[PDB]
Amino acid sequence: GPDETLSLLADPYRFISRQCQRLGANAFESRFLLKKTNCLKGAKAAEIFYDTTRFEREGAMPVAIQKTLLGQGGVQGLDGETHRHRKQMFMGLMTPERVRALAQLFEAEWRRAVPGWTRKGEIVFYDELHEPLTRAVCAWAGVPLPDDEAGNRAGELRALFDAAGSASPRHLWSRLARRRVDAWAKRIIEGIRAGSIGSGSGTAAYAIAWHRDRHDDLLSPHVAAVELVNVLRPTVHIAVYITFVAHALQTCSGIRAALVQQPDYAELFVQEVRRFYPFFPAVVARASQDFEWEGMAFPEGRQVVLDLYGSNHDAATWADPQEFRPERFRAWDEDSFNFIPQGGGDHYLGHRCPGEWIVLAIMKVAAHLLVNAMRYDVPDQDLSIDFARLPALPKSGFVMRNVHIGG
Ligand code: HEM
Repeated sequence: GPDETLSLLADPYRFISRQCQRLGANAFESRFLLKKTNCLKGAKAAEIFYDTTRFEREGAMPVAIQKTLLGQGGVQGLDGETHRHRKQMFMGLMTPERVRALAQLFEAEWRRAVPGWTRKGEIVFYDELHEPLTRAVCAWAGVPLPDDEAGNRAGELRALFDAAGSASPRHLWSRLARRRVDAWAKRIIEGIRAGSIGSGSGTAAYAIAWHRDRHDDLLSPHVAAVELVNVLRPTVHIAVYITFVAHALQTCSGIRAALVQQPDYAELFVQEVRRFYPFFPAVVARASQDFEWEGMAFPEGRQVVLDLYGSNHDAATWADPQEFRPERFRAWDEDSFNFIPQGGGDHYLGHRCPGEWIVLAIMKVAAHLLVNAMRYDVPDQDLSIDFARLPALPKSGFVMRNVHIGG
């Protein structure tokens, strides 16, 4: 077959599921770069993809994503016991108390930023979320962050994902941001180890600075920096989900009211935002041994991508995936493979996102504030999602006017 790289990049989120619908199947062979690639979709495909006797991550991730979004030497590129030991370091951060502490810090930062928004008149809501998220997570993770630096660091953390998926001086800026963010996190780690930074023992930076690997060795400072940024970066990009919360409240009738009255509704709602809206298109692995599945050949070494967006919109699983309907999660069986916006499978024994609790907690705070505390006008604007952009967003970035909170 031909190389479909251009077609994918023109439709990164929907390419796979459209070809699956066209072929009446959940898998197809294709090609991106020099690489034959099996593309998969749906709960069944997700279950094999997360079987680690048949898939590994080492070497799988395109280097372009390494030197921007992910960094080099972090948990995403690990397999086996080496992975699980490193993954444990992330999971230990995520106690209900710690998750709640970050949500509280984030609410404080949101509230502290509003006067700035009021004084502005008009704001692009999306642009405005990165700094409070940055301030919150840094303080939570034991990372010192002077007031006059916060905005710059927010910009750098943002550029790791919002500039990592573009052409022009945009990809250049993303690689530089990665270099700056890496060097910065590395000085944080070194300062903790030398005793000149007094991060608390319950904080991420502390846990990462002091982590011992399966040989009782500290992480090398660069690897520690990369793992710290694996906490800071994705937290700041909860800005994407928070923007979709405001979008849903604006475009889907009944949601605002349901959210005001019905006390149990916030949970269903945040879940449905994660299910409905695009975030990460897909995840990549490599076949670790020969096997066949559903008539498809998976030879050892075959690059394999699992469509997250398509799996979340699978009609087999959700009778009407095209609808925004929080209520659907009343019937959900908490299956770990049929609902995968932040990965599937087991958190400890695979690469499933450790940040889910944080994401949920912060999304709940957003919904609360947008609905119960913060009032704003929404002018005529293009709110349609740009599906040709990574990350996909409302084209306007969600514009707000006359924003206030103290009335
Ligand atoms: C903001 C929305 C977020 C989305 C859409 C998201 C999505 C994901 C996805 C799809 C994966 C990979 C699953 C796989 O490879 O099978 C992942 C991995 C990971 N995420 Fe999340 N994430 C989000 C926020 C977070 C947050 C808040 C953290 C906080 C620490 C986080 C930390 C990680 C880490 C460390 C990994 C690698 C885990 C491993 O390889 O075992 N991300 N993210």
